[PDB]
Amino acid sequence: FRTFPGIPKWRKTHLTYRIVNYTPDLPKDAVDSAVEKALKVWEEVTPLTFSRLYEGEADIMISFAVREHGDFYPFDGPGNVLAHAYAPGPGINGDAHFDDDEQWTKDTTGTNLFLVAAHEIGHSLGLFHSANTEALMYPLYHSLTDLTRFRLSQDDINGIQSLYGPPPD
Amino acid sequence: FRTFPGIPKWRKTHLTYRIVNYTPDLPKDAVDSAVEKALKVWEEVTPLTFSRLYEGEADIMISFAVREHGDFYPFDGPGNVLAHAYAPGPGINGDAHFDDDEQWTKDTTGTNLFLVAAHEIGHSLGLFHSANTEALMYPLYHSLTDLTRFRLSQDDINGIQSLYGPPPDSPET
Ligand SMILES: COc1ccc(S(=O)(=O)N2CC(C)(C)CN(S(=O)(=O)c3ccc(OC)cc3)C2C(=O)NO)cc1
Ligand SMILES: [Ca+2]
Ligand SMILES: [Ca+2]
Ligand SMILES: [Ca+2]
Ligand SMILES: [Ca+2]
Ligand SMILES: [Ca+2]
Ligand SMILES: [Ca+2]
Ligand SMILES: [Zn+2]
Ligand SMILES: [Zn+2]
Ligand SMILES: [Zn+2]
Ligand SMILES: [Zn+2]
Repeated sequence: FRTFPGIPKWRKTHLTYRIVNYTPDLPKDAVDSAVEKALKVWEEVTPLTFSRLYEGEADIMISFAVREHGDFYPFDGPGNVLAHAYAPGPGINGDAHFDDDEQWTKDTTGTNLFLVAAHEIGHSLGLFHSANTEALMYPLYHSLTDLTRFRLSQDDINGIQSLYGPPPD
Repeated sequence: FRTFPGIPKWRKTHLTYRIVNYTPDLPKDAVDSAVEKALKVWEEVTPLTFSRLYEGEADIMISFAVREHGDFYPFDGPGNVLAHAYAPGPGINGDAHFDDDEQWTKDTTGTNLFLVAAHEIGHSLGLFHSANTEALMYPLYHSLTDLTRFRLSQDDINGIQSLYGPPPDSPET
């Protein structure tokens, strides 16, 4: 697994999240679930907890964009870059953006929102890419068995635990 | 009645529109419905017709935004600027952006999406801010606790018809 240089990690245990907008591809509720499960998978292996904001600046701001949005790294159209997120920090950091030029799906018939969201939140928490092919942080993300047989690899667990530790309670 | 500097218009009579993303404030078909009705307002008084695209580039790309969102003018936040649209033309021209930091609503409890959208798609069709106080194109979001009976003012109609003219099937007073 890999951790960014000078291991930037959140100082606090509890983090807030906000879903800024919604994609036309899926029902709003499907988006919420994909995100809730994406956060759930990291939450159950570390002492981190999450709560949701509907206004104000949350630590992890989540949105869907196309091409040039509010940053210096515009999206590239359908395929290739599917989404990108920022390492721990104030402001733009921690935030995760998803490319709407992709077809976000509930299953594996387009770009599965769950698989990719879990990976991106990885970035938001301090994790960089892993060289292990079976790890969630391997830049293949949606190219996995999906949650029928999906399971965080011990590599992902080791990587996030090197930053925040295992669950105490 | 006031128009844009240069006076741009659309050469095509039929325009396409697309809802790029959705607001967490309202359910999906509610947003859609406020947009159809905002387009109907201008159709009734001109020979302009509209169609909805679900992919690709439509003339009027409609989206909800917050602060820096990829164009020349960032949204301020929970207040003041509620939305902004671009004059007719290619690219970002003719598009409408709605400040999501506002509480979009189907009624008068927050910021009525229909009311503002009708004002914006005025901009997307070539109208600028009016001087008349009773005109939709006047830049004042009204604190009217009445909205059930909506009508385009005569100077809105006078403005949009000087760019496109009256409907072919409508008799004139
Ligand atoms: C290019 O033509 C435009 C000129 C100014 C603006 S603006 O975004 O700067 N803003 C200027 C002003 C603060 C004077 C009023 N509001 S608004 O958001 O509060 C507004 C929005 C809808 C509305 O519908 C009744 C009335 C006011 C608008 C504006 O004009 N938007 O277009 C937008 C388009
Ligand atoms: Ca942030
Ligand atoms: Ca892409
Ligand atoms: Ca999409
Ligand atoms: Ca356009
Ligand atoms: Ca505002
Ligand atoms: Ca809102
Ligand atoms: Zn981005
Ligand atoms: Zn990645
Ligand atoms: Zn804008
Ligand atoms: Zn205006």
